[PDB]
Amino acid sequence: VGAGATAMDAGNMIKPMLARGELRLVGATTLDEYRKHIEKDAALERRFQQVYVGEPSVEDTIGILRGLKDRYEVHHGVRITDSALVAAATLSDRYITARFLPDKAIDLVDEAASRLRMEIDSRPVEIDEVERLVRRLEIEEMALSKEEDEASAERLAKLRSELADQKEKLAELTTRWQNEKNAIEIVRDLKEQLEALRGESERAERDGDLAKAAELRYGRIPEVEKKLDAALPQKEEVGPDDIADVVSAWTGIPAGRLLEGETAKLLRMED
Amino acid sequence: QALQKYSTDLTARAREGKLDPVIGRDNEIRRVVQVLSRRTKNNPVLIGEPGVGKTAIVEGLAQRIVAGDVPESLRDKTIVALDLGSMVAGSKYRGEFEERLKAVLDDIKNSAGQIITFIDELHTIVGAGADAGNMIKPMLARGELRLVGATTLDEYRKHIEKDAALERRFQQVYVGEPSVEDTIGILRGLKDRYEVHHGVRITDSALVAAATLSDRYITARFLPDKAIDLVDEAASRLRMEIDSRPKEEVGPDDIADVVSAWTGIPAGRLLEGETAKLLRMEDELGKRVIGQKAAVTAVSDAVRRSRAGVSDPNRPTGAFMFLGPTGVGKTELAKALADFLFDDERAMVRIDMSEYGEKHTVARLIGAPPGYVGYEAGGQLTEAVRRRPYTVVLFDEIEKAHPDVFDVLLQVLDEGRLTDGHGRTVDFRNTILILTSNLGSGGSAEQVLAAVRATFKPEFINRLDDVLIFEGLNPEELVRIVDIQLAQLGKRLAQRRLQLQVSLPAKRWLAQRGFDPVYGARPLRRLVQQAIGDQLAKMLLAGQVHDGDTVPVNVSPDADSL
Amino acid sequence: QALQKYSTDLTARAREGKLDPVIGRDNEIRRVVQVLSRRTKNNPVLIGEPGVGKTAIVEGLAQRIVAGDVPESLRDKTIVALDLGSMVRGEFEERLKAVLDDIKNSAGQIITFIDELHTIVGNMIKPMLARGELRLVGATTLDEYRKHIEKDAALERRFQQVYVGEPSVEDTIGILRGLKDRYEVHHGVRITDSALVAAATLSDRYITARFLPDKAIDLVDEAASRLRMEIDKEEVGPDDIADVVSAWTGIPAGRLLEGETAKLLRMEDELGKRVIGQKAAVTAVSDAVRRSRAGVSDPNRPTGAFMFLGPTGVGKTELAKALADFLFDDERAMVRIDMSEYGEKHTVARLIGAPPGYVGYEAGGQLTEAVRRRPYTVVLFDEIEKAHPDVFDVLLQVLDEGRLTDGHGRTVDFRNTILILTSNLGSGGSAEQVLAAVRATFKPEFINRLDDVLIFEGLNPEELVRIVDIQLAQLGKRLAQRRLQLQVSLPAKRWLAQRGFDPVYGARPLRRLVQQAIGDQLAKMLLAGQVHDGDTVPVNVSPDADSL
Amino acid sequence: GLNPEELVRIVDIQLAQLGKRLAQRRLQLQVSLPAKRWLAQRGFDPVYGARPLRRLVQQAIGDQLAKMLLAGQVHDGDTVPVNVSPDADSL
Ligand SMILES: Nc1ncnc2c1ncn2[C@@H]1O[C@H](COP(=O)(O)OP(=O)(O)OP(O)(O)=S)[C@@H](O)[C@H]1O
Ligand SMILES: Nc1ncnc2c1ncn2[C@@H]1O[C@H](COP(=O)(O)OP(=O)(O)OP(O)(O)=S)[C@@H](O)[C@H]1O
Ligand SMILES: Nc1ncnc2c1ncn2[C@@H]1O[C@H](COP(=O)(O)OP(=O)(O)OP(O)(O)=S)[C@@H](O)[C@H]1O
Ligand SMILES: Nc1ncnc2c1ncn2[C@@H]1O[C@H](COP(=O)(O)OP(=O)(O)O)[C@@H](O)[C@H]1O
Repeated sequence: VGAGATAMDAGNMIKPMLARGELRLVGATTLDEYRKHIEKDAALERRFQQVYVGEPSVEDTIGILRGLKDRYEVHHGVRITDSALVAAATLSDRYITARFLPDKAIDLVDEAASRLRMEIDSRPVEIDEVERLVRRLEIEEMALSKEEDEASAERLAKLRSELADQKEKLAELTTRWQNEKNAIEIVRDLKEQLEALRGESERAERDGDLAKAAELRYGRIPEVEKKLDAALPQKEEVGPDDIADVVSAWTGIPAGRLLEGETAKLLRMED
Repeated sequence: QALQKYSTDLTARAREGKLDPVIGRDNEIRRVVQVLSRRTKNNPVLIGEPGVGKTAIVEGLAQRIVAGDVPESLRDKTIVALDLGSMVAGSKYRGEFEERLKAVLDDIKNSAGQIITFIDELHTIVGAGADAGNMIKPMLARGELRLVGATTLDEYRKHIEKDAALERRFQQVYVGEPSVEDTIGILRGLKDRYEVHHGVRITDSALVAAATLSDRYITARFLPDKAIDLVDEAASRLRMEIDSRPKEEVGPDDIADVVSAWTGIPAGRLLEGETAKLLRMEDELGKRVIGQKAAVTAVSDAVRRSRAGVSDPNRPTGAFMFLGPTGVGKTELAKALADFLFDDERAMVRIDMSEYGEKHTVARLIGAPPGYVGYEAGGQLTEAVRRRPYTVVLFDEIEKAHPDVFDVLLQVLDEGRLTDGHGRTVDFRNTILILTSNLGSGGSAEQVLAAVRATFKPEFINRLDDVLIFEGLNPEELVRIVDIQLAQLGKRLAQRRLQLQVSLPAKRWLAQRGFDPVYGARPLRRLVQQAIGDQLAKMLLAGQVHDGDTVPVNVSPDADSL
Repeated sequence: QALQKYSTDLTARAREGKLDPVIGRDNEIRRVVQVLSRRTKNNPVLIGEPGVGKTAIVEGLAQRIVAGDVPESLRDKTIVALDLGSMVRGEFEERLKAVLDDIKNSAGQIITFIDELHTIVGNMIKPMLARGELRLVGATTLDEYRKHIEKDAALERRFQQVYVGEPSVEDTIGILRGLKDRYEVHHGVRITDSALVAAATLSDRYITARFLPDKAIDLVDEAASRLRMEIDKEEVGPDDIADVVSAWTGIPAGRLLEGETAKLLRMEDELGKRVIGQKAAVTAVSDAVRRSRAGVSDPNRPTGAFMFLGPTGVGKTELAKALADFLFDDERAMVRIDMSEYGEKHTVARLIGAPPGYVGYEAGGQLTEAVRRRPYTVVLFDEIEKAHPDVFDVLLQVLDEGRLTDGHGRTVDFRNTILILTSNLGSGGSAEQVLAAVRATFKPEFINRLDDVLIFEGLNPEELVRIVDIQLAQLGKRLAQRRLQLQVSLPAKRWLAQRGFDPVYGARPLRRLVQQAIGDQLAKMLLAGQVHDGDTVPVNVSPDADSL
Repeated sequence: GLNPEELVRIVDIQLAQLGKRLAQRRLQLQVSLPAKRWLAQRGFDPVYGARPLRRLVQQAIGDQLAKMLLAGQVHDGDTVPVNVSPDADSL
């Protein structure tokens, strides 16, 4: 509208060419400004046809995501599960009641993938924060100790307790992480072994070794597969709960899955 | 040479060590990073009430980048402090700000995605128009520039949320204020900077006392800087006391000295002299109120508890309601109290409940709702108490206002809360509410303690403290009452040099006439006036009296004479 | 030093002494140098009325600098002023950029100084300021600062206020007597402490527009210059300044003297110059006002609470109009509020206006909003007998404690006002039943706190000639545009009495009755001829009416 | 409403609050079961709920504690034990 002014002279030089259809001029503008700037100038608005674009539903947002679930999966070196897509397309409509559907859904998936890639970095979350906190309490107890005062006696006696009882949890989280990191050698090593068993069944059938054919098909190979299954799990691709963690960190409504840290608190709420 | 005269380098500034050592807030830095590392629409905006450290997070991110503690795709990005005050400033022509903005954008997008940008107070981005701060909107929603921002709640809502199609390209990071423990941590972290600036020393007890007082007495600003300002103020005052004046470190009571030097609250640890005055209270208050030994002890004990350190910090400093016969000294006791702990009789806030016999007249002490005549003016009582948060509220003769005004005090008491028109909140936590009455009128203590019950409600009588009953005027002590009145009169006779020689029989006849059993000592000041002041006025402008003469009085058989 | 053409220095010219020493106000300097020595929220701002010494304090600090007494942190740091009326649409921001860049590349702590910066603040100095390289010391007034630095600022978090209200009489006297020799060589006449103190007190009391430290110097220098020009008396004195104050305000040098004895002794016919007869009432009221300001009555009471009633048209109001004229120097001061609409129970809230948010709130009450401004009025109360017996409670509260409460929440003060409760009771009784009716109708104890309750004595059938005579002396001024004089004749003048009294509204019509007659009966002669500006215009009493 | 058996725990809670508020001046109390049950025995008049108990705690402990505290002899640190008497309770 106001291309160059000083008294209207510019911005309507294309008003003559529009009518004869010389130029085609496809354009897209928001809805609460088409009646704030253009509609005020109904001499020019007349040359425009409107194509109302309604917001899609969850069923179509799921499809949009399923199609777009490659660019992010590539830009970040991670993988994405379809459960994440569905859970995002549902929670983004249930909770974030301020924006519209095709976008507030994609944002959750994108942030989840970004966080996951940031965790394949040196250390995962919930341990880096504890070690930073331990270093803080250390640098604090070191400089509060040299207090030629008396009011610092009972104030420092608890800081030692807190430092020790957070360092304990640091060491425990460290040990559990080392366990879970050393667990992905066997489960997979067996396969490194299970693949060897598949080569063995190949060669059993090469040599006419029927006796080994089934011993590998119904014995060794499936037995190794069953060994991996052993106990059903109670971190290389996003899941339908990192979405919940993002929707909890933003619009601080808590919507996780009660990750065993507080279910005792809920069952204790009365007392 | 485009973003060289419209921008500095915050990263190089942090490399030169000239920034402050942020302490804590790892959650928000991690959130800002995992937002700034997205694929499209990567622009976080730090939101939160003003003063809580919305820039400190950005300096923290800069320091972390310089130190090298960030993920793989965030190293060596050199965040830039952009500014628009020096782009829209000098331009008087058509299309001149556009060339500068386009030069800046072009210089950004020529280099690779390693010029992460930072506009502070970006509520100054919607103007510049006359089609400005709007051409910059295609680049935003494609991940070309990063544009870390920082804006207050109010300015955000007022300036951006009116432009929805632009607010979409942003992400909010609610930076809530920290608690007392985190504040103590931050203060202990920053201690050394001030300890070096001012050549003094600062004690950890002083830091703790600052972080605790700045939360209980200044309830209009926010913590992470509301606390630091006190430490700075006290360090500066100690420096000035050291210099220019021919046991050199701040203490945990200098902070109380500051936080009492403004806001008027006497918060402290009972420095000397003050304790002598408090111990010497019942008698020091007796020189203005004779009798009522039961009441003075109660108010004195209230003040004693409140200032000694044993009293619920969230409830008023007392909510007494004393009532009794007419003309006994209730309002006068309240005024004498206010004169005791202020030495300013006109520094209390008395409201006359005798006016509020009408229902709707309550609006004077509350305000009016949004959309009505007097809205931006506020409420009388709330305005008077929002400043001077140490007064002595009074409710003269609260028996007239029909039983609806009793439903505002009902929650003024027991919490010290009140909400005016604008939706604000005020604190009555360190005032002394006092509300007289005249129930009874002759009846015994068990005939007036029925009037109280049948007039008010249980939910009300349960709120306020002891219901003091006032005795009747003893027929003897009126001599001392007349003594007080003559002392006040002599004090009025000080511009001249007159004195009085009041005789004992004159004083006796005075205390004898004008104390009728139904109205107490009320018809005494007017009698003193009409029997001394006017008689002297007719006797001074017409000679025969001059300043210096120790005027005596007589007990002539008729009305009193000189 | 590249663009130092919109900036003046304070330490350079201090190295010569072209400034004035600022003895006094040594607290403010310490406060300022303390604020400027912090780490955050430095660079204070001086807040006070105009011509109070804002520039005086900063110059005193500059001189203490050039001498050297402050902490060595602030030592060896100069100051530079700025004038904004030289910068000012556009290019003001360009020159702002130039000067700010100059300060920035100066690479030091060269303090600035920006007078009345409420025209500057905007967003161009905050990125410069929240970095710690420049130090600006500004100044403005209180309400103005409350305007430009509170609504559109968001910057008040980096500005520290400093208050300088006003010096007192004793202080500006010291200021004057310090700043005396400079003029004794500029003109050079002589100076007297009597003249100095007279200037101070008289300016403070009567020049109620400007303020003290510059107001006193203005008058002193003006009188000195006038007495140097007069040689076209080698000293200045109290009269030598009272003459100037009289020439300035309009009030002559006479009344500008002792205001107790020579005033309370003027309660004589100076009233009777406007009122006629009723000398008893004038004497009673004069005694009441004399004894009231003695200095022994209680400090919370109206300056007078008397009432007068009886026959109308005798000049009941005229007494009050002359009374306010003599005391408060104006007859457009009394405020008449009729007690007629106040015959209903609810309408008593009209003269206050109770709630915020109801019909009458912004207009305020009839009584208070006309008293809280001009707290020197003389309130009148017509037909006090018809007012409902609830306003009398308000009146009680007035004349039992000199304060009242409006609806806005304010407190109005009544300790130096005068109440007057007119009426019309006593139509049949002379002095016997009028007092009984006044006792019975009103509450007989409310009357006790009143002063004398005098009744105006009727007009003598002879003593209408005096009122009509003042009337004629007045109307003689009417046709001063053509200098046509007028005639007098006892038959004609007394002819007005028996035909203009009409004893139900005194001499209400006695102005119009005669003015329309004489004026519009001669107005045709004044266009045809028959008169010129020496003619007595002899008007006579024709057989029936007043022709010429 | 409340039962006299339920006010004992309320007394415990009020005393915990008062001790936590006193820990700012590094004091604490040692209350004997005589006084602990005496206070609840003064939780009378089952019409005003449980606020009378709070005003009682104030009137019976806080005034005397302040009176001692600002008159020396109770210098910061050492704890004071409260012990019941025939009618009131002394420190
Ligand atoms: N976590 C923190 N670590 C160190 N200093 C902090 C921290 N939080 C706040 N501060 C200090 O507290 C003050 C806060 O100032 P800023 O955060 O710069 O103001 P702001 O947060 O931008 O608020 P506005 O909107 O600009 S008024 C500064 O002195 C900071 O150094
Ligand atoms: N013990 C006392 N000491 C000093 N003055 C007293 C005492 N008892 C009464 N008076 C005087 O009695 C007069 C009335 O006191 P007020 O307190 O103002 O009346 P009041 O208590 O408000 O009674 P009501 O119900 O409001 S009329 C004042 O002049 C007091 O000085
Ligand atoms: N304590 C003082 N010592 C010496 N001179 C003073 C003192 N106070 C005031 N003055 C003189 O009174 C004059 C006051 O004028 P200004 O300094 O312009 O006033 P201001 O404080 O700047 O406020 P404005 O702008 O005039 S309303 C100065 O010229 C001083 O010479
Ligand atoms: N005593 C008087 N002295 C001078 N003028 C008087 C006197 N009595 C009456 N008047 C004249 O009467 C006019 C109107 O009388 P006024 O007092 O206004 O009426 P009312 O007394 O009924 O209120 C005055 O303007 C004045 O001209």
